[PDB]
Amino acid sequence: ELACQEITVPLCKGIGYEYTYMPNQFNHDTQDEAGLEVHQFWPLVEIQCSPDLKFFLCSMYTPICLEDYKKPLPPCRSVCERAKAGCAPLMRQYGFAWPDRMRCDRLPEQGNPDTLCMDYER
Amino acid sequence: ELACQEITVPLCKGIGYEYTYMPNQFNHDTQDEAGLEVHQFWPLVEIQCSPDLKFFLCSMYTPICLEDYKKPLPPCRSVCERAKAGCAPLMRQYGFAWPDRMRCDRLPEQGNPDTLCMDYER
Repeated sequence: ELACQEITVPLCKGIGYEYTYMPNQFNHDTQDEAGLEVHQFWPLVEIQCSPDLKFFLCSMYTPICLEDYKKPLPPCRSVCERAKAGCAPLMRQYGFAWPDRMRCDRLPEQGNPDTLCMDYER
Repeated sequence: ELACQEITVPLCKGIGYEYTYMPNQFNHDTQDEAGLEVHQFWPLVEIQCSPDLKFFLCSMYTPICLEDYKKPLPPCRSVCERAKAGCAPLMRQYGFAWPDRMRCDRLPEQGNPDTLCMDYER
């Protein structure tokens, strides 16, 4: 189902977990393809409008792969809400809308035993 | 391995999940043994000093067991803090301290980078 592969995307190395799987939720078949899209957020990550932006992005583009849990473990909605609250305003100021694919309501909320997610808060 | 078994402990019905595993953290080998201890909290649950008490107690004595996730999923520290804040004072009124086994400091917090934990409240 989910074949784990060591993370190679530079922006996502050493983020807390070392393996990912493909294709991801965006149908990217390789890390290089995912990297071409997520690296566009490198500047915003460096600017630090949100401490959770890098983890949020990587949890979507290079999703965590666990040999024990053969199921996707997306970031919880709370992670996205924090990233959005911190960075969406600056983005809007320069003419960037919050990407539809990053809409937080698309993610599961924390606290549901039947639909687990990562709610890491940096 | 965590072999899931349907929860039979009367006090632990209506807590948001229906399966547990044994032995639990207290080395109880069966639900009847765990039930003998957790049922001592029956009066406090009925008095409703905390809406979180029942889930908290059960998440400790009849821990959550999932078919996909094969690892202990403890309640987050926040759950314990709310239950304690709501019921500890009452217990103290009669001369009893919050049980050491239910100490909140040893539980992981929401957003921690190591272990997933459960708290229905966000």
